[PDB]
Amino acid sequence: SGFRKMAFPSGKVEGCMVQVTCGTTTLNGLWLDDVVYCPRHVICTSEDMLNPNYEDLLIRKSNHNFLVQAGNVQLRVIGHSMQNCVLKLKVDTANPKTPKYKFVRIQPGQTFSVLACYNGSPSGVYQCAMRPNFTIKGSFLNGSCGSVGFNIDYDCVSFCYMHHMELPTGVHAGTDLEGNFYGPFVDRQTAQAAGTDTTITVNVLAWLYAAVINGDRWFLNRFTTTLNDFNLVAMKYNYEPLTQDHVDILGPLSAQTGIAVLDMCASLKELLQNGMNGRTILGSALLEDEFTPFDVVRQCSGVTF
Amino acid sequence: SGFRKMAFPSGKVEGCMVQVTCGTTTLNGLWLDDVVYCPRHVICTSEDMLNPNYEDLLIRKSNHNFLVQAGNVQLRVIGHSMQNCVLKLKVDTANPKTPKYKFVRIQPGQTFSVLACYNGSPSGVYQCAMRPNFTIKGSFLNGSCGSVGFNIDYDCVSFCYMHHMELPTGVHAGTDLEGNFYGPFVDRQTAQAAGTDTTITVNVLAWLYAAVINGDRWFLNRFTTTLNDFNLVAMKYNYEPLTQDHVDILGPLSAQTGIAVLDMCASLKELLQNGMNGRTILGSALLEDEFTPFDVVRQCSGVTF
Ligand SMILES: *[C@H](Cl)C(=O)N(c1ccc(-c2ccccc2)cc1)[C@@H](C(=O)N[C@@H](C)c1ccccc1)c1cccnc1
Ligand SMILES: *[C@H](Cl)C(=O)N(c1ccc(-c2ccccc2)cc1)[C@@H](C(=O)N[C@@H](C)c1ccccc1)c1cccnc1
Repeated sequence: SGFRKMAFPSGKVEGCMVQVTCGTTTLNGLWLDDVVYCPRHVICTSEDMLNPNYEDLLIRKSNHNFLVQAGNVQLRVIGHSMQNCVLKLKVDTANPKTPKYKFVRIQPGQTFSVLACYNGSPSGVYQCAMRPNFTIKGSFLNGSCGSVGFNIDYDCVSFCYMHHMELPTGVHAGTDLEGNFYGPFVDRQTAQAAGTDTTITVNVLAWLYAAVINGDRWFLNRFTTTLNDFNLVAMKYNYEPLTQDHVDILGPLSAQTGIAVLDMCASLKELLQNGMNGRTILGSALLEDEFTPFDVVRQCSGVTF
Repeated sequence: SGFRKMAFPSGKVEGCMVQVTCGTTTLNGLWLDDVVYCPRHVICTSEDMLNPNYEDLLIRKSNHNFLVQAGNVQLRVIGHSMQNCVLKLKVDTANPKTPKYKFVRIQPGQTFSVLACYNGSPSGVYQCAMRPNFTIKGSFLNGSCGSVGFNIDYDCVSFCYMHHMELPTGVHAGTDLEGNFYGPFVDRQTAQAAGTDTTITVNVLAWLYAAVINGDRWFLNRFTTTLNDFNLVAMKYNYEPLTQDHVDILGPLSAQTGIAVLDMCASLKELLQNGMNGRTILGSALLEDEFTPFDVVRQCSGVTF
């Protein structure tokens, strides 16, 4: 086996993607049971971008102002409400394709699969991670808003993200499916700064385990260290602090490789201080923080869905 | 928009994945119309690996020796034949989920989405490329054989690859859907060498265009060059020769960025001779040859399916 950025299969989420129009504004919705979820900025116009009062704009709006197309079949809107930054369009028909599902607020460092969508039509799927500045580094164009992030455990889709906007820096902001934004971002045309983005320490260590398990082991050295002393070095290279929970979570990988977590910390510390010398690990000249310990175990144990 | 390794949505291929058993041997099949395709090495045992005579082994085999499970529903095998290195199991039921489809022999340098499968169940999807040594650098474990590679154009799935084996080097070999292997590899337990793997020049230039279009433009320089003179440098760094077809194919990207192909060749030549200095392009410290000019235009123009 090699090691790739691997998304979950996207079949169960394709059957939930719908087109939502209002005015000239067409973005993607998510149709679960008899409710279609999308970003509320659908109700905004060219003028209202700097300072929209969404409450006022939604007073001007009725069910018929909302065009839901699932493929060619138009859906009758019989209900509309505002949950934080998402619009909930109650429709006449329950999505027959509705999979078993949950909404989850994921933590910074967690990853998910994005099914990038245009006009309610899936174009593509890729894996990415909730950066520690609560931004995501996705691949989104004009029309992508409403595209969703998700994980699949057992038979159940956990929706964790809905895409709302690109920031000045060309990185992406969105909400969970209760429409609370990840991070400090608002759905306004306003100067907003994503903060310092820091490396996901525990994820890099997952990747080093992945590299070892693939027989890619040059960076392993003769040294160990302490959390406290590794954390001193991490903080210098803008790496997130490693907790004892983080160490506990790397257990399965520790056990499977016979390499103690704190040894691997020593290998990481050396790589940070010395760089890689133009060498590569799992075919990359940089250190990869977008694989969790779970992703590694799934990809390296072979979990199916 | 950013730039990611982006697979096609995998919904239409999930509904085609089935489990094929024979003896202790369980691998994945592909169920199109009333025919289930899988690797013929399913009919082999622990002993027959060094030198199997597949013709002889298939004489010992009858329809009932083949267990096709689509989910929990078992399928009645009423037919079996050997097409090069693939087994064609004629079954009683036409797959109702069968999408519009084609089988294609793709060229070296072309890319596709792999839906990695275990026990007839999709685990994951990722993009990769037919290397110029006709190997692929995938993420496959024990049980993955029968997993397929594909592209989606319009509404039509083009199956291009079926996974058969991992080589000594941990890279992957397989066939098209008429069971002709890509490259010189045989479905035997024998010493087999994948040859020199060379960089896909035209794909790197697609990526440089992608980087520019994302506003990532440091490596652009004041120089131009000729094919002949760029090709002299490529061949030194084990880069595939660039043809005039390759230049023609980079047209849309040339036109969209206002940067002449041969200027970009000069930028590439400099990067090869000087390295990157610890700098990155589209968030990578290496040069990426697994995006075609099409992949870039899809991801950077926003094509849907
Ligand atoms: C949505 Cl289809 C879209 O592609 N946008 C976009 C997002 C949000 C709004 C908006 C928000 C509040 C009130 C009115 C309108 C409009 C469009 C593109 C986008 O996000 N552009 C950024 C620059 C933007 C930020 C803040 C306000 C307006 C625009 C877009 C482009 C590429 C990738 N994702 C999103
Ligand atoms: C298929 Cl599920 C599988 O995972 N294999 C595998 C492939 C081919 C054969 C085989 C071929 C001809 C006759 C008998 C048996 C058996 C198993 C794993 C694999 O390919 N192992 C390599 C080392 C192998 C090569 C040649 C002959 C036998 C084995 C495998 C493991 C990980 C990823 N992909 C495949």
